Amino acid sequence: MSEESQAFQRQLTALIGYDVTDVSNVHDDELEFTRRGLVTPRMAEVASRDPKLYAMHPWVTSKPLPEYLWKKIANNCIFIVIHRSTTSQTIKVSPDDTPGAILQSFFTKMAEQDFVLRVCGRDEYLVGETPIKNFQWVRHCLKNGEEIHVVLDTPPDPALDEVRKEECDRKFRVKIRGIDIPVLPRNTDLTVFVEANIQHGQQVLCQRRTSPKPFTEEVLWNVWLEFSIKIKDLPKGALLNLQIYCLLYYVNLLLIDHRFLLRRGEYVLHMWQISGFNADKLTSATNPDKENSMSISILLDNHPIEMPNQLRKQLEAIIATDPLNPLTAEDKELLWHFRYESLKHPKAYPKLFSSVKWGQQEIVAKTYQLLARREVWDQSALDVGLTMQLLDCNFSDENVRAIAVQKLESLEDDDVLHYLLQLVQAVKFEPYHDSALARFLLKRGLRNKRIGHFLFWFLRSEIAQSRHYQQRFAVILEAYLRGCGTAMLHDFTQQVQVIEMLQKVTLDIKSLSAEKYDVSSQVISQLKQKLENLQNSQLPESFRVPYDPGLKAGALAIEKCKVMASKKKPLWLEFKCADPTALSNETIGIIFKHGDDLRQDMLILQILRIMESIWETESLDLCLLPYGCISTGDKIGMIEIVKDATTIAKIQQSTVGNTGAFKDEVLNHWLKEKSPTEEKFQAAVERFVYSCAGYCVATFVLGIGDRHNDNIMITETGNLFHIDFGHERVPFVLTPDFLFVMGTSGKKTSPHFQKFQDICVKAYLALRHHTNLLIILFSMMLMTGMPQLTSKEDIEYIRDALTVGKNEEDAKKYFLDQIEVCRDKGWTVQFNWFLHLV
Ligand SMILES: CC(=O)Nc1ccc2c(c1)OCCc1cc(C(=O)N(C)c3ccccc3Cl)sc1-2
Repeated sequence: MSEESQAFQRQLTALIGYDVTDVSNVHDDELEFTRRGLVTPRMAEVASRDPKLYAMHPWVTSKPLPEYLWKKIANNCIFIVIHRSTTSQTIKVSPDDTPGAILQSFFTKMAEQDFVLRVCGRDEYLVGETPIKNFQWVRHCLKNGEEIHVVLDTPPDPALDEVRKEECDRKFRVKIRGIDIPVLPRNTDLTVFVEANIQHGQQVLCQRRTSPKPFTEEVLWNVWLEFSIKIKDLPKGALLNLQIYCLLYYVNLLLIDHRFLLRRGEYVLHMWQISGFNADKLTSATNPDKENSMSISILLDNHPIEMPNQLRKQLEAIIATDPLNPLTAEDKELLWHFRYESLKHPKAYPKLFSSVKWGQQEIVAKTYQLLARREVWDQSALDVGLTMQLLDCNFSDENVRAIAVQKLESLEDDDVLHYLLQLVQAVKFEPYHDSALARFLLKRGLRNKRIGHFLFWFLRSEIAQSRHYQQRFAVILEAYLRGCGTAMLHDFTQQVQVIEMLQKVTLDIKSLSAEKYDVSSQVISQLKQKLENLQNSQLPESFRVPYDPGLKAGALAIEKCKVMASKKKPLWLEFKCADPTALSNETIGIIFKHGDDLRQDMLILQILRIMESIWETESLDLCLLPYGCISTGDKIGMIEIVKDATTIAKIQQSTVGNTGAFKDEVLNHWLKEKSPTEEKFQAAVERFVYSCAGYCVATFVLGIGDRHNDNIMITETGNLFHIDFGHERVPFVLTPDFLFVMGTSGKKTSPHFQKFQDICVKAYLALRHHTNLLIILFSMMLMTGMPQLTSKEDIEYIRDALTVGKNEEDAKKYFLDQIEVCRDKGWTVQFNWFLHLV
């Protein structure tokens, strides 16, 4: 192994944020085994991909152009403006024309083909045999009444993507020797015992406890715990979960390893402490802090492997229930007995597999037999909600999860991007490091630069702040980095250097000030100085914007930089675009913040993006504005600065605003004053109506509707939008001023208001057609992103919000009433936010 390669592993370690060659925290070889196992999948995808399309990563879709976008094209023509150094002729185009085709209606239309079309000021290319209406940039330009500006240039050299070459029927039992913790001191000396559970898909097959003993820094039971389950009956993927009750600490050990061998021998496991139901409780990793943590020693000495009319009605009823409906023992017995009928309803699959007795070898075998004749499933139309249901904490069986991944195989790149964060979060529910899901993400990321970019940041986000999963995600990220190509690698290196520098600055400045005071010139002077120093050497000529990889940021515009006045003291940075072909002088705004887990915001924003695509599948545009947000490290990251935007509170505050008085007409005035004409003003009011509806609906369903005015913004162009998603009542925010813009006051009516209620209802029922998708996303969001959330009651909110079980009439009713409540409450809740502080 050349000294060069060691230097390389060193480089990867600095991009990843973890050393995957570190063996300090392992009790076996699963991780190393996996690093090797992933070599094959990587090399296969790298060698399979087309160098040209890979270099230009065109962003395309197979979905049809929505109705609301055809409206802007009634002439069946689209104008593309090509530029190549001075003047620029604007080619008339047909929504069906191909990039190579408009190149024909050009050269000859003018009068050597080794050239390509690139969006101006972006690393974005319109290539491949795809209709121009199928390009995301084209649809983005239409939805925004913007012109499509392109530049003629030379295709990127695929050479630049070169990848470096690589080179017994007995019952199961376990002995609990004892537990050891360096220092126990809490308050009153209590007693302690160990609870050992055998689980599979978060289902306890068998449970045993030790006798209670006095809780001292070392407790020695030396006791055998014999379980009712036979060794032969242990399903692969089953965990021996060990817990300390006083619940203080937990830890897990996979009973059967990555080689199909029964675990055996002595183990001293460092446990995780509960912070006084969630994915962290399922980890096979042990606490990396060996110095201050509880440990438990154990010994293992135990290689393997026609329906009557009315009953059919019961079965179908069971199948129609929602993902969260509990399955009764009767239900499970039915689903199982009628196994073969059940297998004819893809939607029954999750309910059916939750009906399997996983602690019985014979039954599991019958199950694989069931999966053998999978014809109905394989030919079923892809249902993302259904596929995700089989990837959650409820299924630990490799094969069951594999058919889910099989269905994902059929997703187009545009959809993978929509679900990526949730798939990645779903890797936490995998019992082994090497899994079909992990390999699928690897594969899709290496196949496409955009998915790879995001995959990188999403993995890095978790590696930096999750002790429970950093090891696994690190192995996966490394596998990806070893295949993305030198170009991407150089880019990631730049992005990481930049954010690392800015992290230093952010922290230092937060120190030079109190917690809550204000922002003085001492602190601002210090900022501009520190930045001035970086601009010289430290901060690279350019770098890709992490939440918008097609955008290249150049030098900082130091005169415009500053520290924002908020509890936390985040930086307000602005950069020049490093692309001369850019169509404007507008800088690139980025907010840098330390002290908050931006992962929750990423999660919400991403679900918001999903809600948009769902509404798109229905021909609806609610004008949401899910700005870029990326967790880059522990409690720190970057956020996109939406241009020409203010807080609804700030609009209020600039006018008197003593103690938080509130006037209904302020908003309308602000909008009228920022509009150059009445035309632009009407457009602003309309957009406000649409965006208000979208955020009201989205926010009610996700159960985040009750927000303070300071957490909601609006663009000068009328787009309302929510922010700061980090962790008496009202369902959402629709205050009298919003109402005022709608032409109503004092519980009255109006054309825009009526239009609003219509949009809300259309939006709401449009989501109910996706009820399962939303429910499964909501619960995965809770399990992998929040603290220890009740696997029932917290999650049940969404079932109620989507009013599952009701017909259309009762739903509309429920929401309209919801709209009335905000009205009756007026300014009440908003007003309350100020007093709680006094
Ligand atoms: C002129 C103008 O005020 N521009 C401006 C200010 C703030 C934002 C913005 C534009 O757009 C990007 C969307 C956004 C999201 C934010 C957020 O999540 N949090 C949590 C937050 C809240 C307050 C302060 C800082 C932050 Cl990061 S802040 C913010």
